[PDB]
Amino acid sequence: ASMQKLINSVQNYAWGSKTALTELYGIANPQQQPMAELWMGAHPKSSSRITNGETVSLRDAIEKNKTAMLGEAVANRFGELPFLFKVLCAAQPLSIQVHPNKRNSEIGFAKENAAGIPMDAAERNYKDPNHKPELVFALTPFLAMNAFREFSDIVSLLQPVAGAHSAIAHFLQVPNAERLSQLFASLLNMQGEEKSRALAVLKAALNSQQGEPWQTIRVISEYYPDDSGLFSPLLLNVVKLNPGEAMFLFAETPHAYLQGVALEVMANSDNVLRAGLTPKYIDIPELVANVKFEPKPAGELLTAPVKSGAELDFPIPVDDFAFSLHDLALQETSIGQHSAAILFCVEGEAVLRKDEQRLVLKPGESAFIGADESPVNASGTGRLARVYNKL
Ligand SMILES: O=P(O)(O)OC[C@H]1O[C@](O)(CO)[C@@H](O)[C@@H]1O
Ligand SMILES: [Zn+2]
Repeated sequence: ASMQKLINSVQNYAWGSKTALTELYGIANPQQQPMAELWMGAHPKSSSRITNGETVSLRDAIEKNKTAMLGEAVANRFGELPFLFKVLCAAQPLSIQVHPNKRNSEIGFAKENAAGIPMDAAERNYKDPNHKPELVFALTPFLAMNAFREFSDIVSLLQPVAGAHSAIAHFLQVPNAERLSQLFASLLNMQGEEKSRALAVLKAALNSQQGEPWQTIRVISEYYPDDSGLFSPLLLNVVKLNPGEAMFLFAETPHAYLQGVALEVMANSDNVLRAGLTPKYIDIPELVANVKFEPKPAGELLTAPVKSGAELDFPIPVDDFAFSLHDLALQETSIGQHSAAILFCVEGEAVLRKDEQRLVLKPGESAFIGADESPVNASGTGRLARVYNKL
């Protein structure tokens, strides 16, 4: 068939919401498992499936017909579906992460390869010799951290906890990148009574400070009461995304998803260094070597989308994938691209038409459109999200 309704994987990671996908989309969860990620794509560990037919892996379907399904551009640039499209349901706060830049990704990938670390081992931090974009788009109000605050904001936030650690006093004395770097490494490396003393100072502050980011620290502390990452909302921008707002997650930049439901667009294979809010051991020298200690003003956090007719594009400084929202009307509009696409119903209801074939998508449902089947006409109400390739 021209248009293929997707059967998608739900990853039941423990931090997932037992209700979100069900409440929002009516996805069945009789056993009340936590449902953390809904995957739409062709990841080798869990490809989406299509039916027509028997059920086949989308990955297997693409592999047998790359140019026809991916399009020439993608078949030749990437040799596979270059994006993975997720619904994320964060019921608990997740780890602080840093994605290394292109150069350092090549090195760490090679280091781990030379060490003979299986690509799907838990020890594996680098799974791609490249850096690629990651886009998060809020479906419900979405709490997160992203990037270092302006130095003067950090100074103001650290004052109430100046006595927690000498590294904090050190930074306040000269609030610059070097000392911010030293502060970040010192906090992460706190041990024993040094650590517990610092956390005691922070906890006392939680009792005499109001509003954000103190409230976020309190929320996080319920899950990570003994984590040096509790200091992080004082260093990093805490953001509350309204539904329909999005952020691009740059290289070398600490970020964390704390609560809510979001769409995420990424590559299949990524590199992750942890920077707190984790029971895993962190290699601090490596983390610090891969972080860029420069402030990012809050006014620059959201990606500014571009509206053209019924289409709202979210421009991405990368060839690997593109992301747009399409407002549906009862009169058909053409949705076309020179690549494979995944269309996901955000809300309302979508009817997709290709000549004689019609395909209905209720919210939470998605379809794969092969490059050779573009365009399709969409009508209905609400909004359709599309991941594809602009090349
Ligand atoms: O899967 P993506 O696109 O890489 O997103 C996750 C992140 O991990 C990285 O691969 C690490 O370099 C980044 O490219 C990316 O920002
Ligand atoms: Zn990330």
